[PDB]
Amino acid sequence: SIYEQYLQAKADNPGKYARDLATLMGISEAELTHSRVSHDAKRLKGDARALLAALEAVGEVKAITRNTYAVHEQMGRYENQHLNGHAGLILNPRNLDLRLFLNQWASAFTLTEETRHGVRHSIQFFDHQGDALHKVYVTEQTDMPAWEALLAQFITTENPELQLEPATDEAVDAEWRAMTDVHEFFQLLKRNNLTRQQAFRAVGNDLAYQVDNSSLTQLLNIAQQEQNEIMIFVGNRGCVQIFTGMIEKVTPHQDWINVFNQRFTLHLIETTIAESWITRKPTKDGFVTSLELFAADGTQIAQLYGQRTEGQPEQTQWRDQIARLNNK
Ligand code: HEM
Repeated sequence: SIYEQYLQAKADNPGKYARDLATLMGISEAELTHSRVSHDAKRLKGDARALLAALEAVGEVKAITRNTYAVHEQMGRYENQHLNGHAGLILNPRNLDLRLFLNQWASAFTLTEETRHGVRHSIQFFDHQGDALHKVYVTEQTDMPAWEALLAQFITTENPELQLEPATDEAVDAEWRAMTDVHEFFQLLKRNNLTRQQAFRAVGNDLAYQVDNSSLTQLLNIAQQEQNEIMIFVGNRGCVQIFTGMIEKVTPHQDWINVFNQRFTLHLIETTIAESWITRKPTKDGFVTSLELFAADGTQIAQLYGQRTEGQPEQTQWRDQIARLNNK
């Protein structure tokens, strides 16, 4: 059925990934994946936490989190998990470091597909809107018997239909200044019913200011030359993946900017950066500064920070690097 369209669409669009085909087909990626069940996909029990916890057993994998404009690929292990809440963590600085908003995790599937590049095995998680949250791919280092055993436990014969779904500047400013830690920002936005960009515009320019759209490239190239550790956050509504480390290679390619490290890859569509902001948020160890990028539709494409550990102030080198960017 819809599977038949997918096959045709795929035939007709070889350089497009599932996410792109789904859009072409007028449907969510989750709905597309649901249609592939019995063909090259199987439905898994929709228990994010159980699946996540179980992944600790498989060892090395390739984790992918993305939004429309950026893709973050990290090699690592689902260890050091802390999921007893809506805000979950997989805490591995410099390796697989995830921040999870578990209330957004709706469905899960497993695929074994033939691609233009070979056979890939994965587990894919989708949100309530049917968008991809997170993907886990098998690698040469994955513990296969453990992966196979996890699937045996989580695969379900049933494939139920998916239940998809759809004031003052001065005060905002004072609330932002009153924060004691960055993590309080989400509640800040929630209580004033604001988007990140809307809050940025409301507050003082010392707290949030615009820089040129070329700022990302400038920053990545500066970090690559200086070899200071930085952090790159790429996320979506239910998941944020964080790279921490030195930038080994940055390479632009047409509309893209890429970071190629041994165990991390960033693919970002530079040309979609519509607004670039520098923001500063308070913490017990002082202010922390980040570069935040947004697409025309308001999507946060990515965000950068300098490496930091609790009880240490913001990196000086980072602060100096940000200082070299051009306003406007
Ligand atoms: C408790 C262990 C955690 C550690 C050690 C940690 C570490 C960090 C660090 C170093 C930063 C950069 C800002 C700074 O230097 O302070 C940051 C920001 C951030 N964290 Fe955490 N984090 C933790 C928990 C969480 C959790 C549970 C979530 C969500 C589930 C989360 C989501 C984020 C987000 C989205 C940012 C960017 C903040 C912004 O500027 O909007 N973190 N974290």
